[PDB]
Amino acid sequence: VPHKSSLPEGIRPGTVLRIRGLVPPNASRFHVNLLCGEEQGSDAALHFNPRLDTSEVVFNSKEQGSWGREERGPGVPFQRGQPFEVLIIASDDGFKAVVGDAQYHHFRHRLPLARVRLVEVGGDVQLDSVRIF
Ligand SMILES: CC(=O)N[C@@H]1[C@@H](O[C@@H]2O[C@H](CO)[C@H](O)[C@H](O)[C@H]2O)[C@H](O)[C@@H](CO)O[C@H]1O
Repeated sequence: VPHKSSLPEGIRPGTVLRIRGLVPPNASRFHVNLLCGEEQGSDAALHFNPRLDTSEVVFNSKEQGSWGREERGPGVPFQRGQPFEVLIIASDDGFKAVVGDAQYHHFRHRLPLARVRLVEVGGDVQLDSVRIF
């Protein structure tokens, strides 16, 4: 099961996305997206993309079909066959990514928070819960 849900209340500084899930034993990669529209080709304010196949975690945004400049977090705090907890925290200047007990990365806004409309979680991931606070 992939997660996809609209955000009718929008997201402001202090919005927290909590993702609890599991990386499958033969997983390659999964993703967390904050989209600015409802259909697949919409702009992405955030594309959070742990890649176990290439051993990296890529951050990026997407506008008018074009991926912006990639960012990467320090190491890979995900492991095949192991559960995880990710917090995506919105502030005025960006998104704070929290993995496990550690501040993992800070992704500064490319698109204004007011444009975020949808959260999507999918790929090689099994989900326990996806919550917006
Ligand atoms: C168009 C393309 O293949 N781009 C390459 C990157 O792969 C894409 O990365 C974006 C995020 O930036 C998405 O994760 C998308 O699903 C990927 O296909 C790739 O990460 C980089 C590595 O240097 O090369 C791009 O050319």
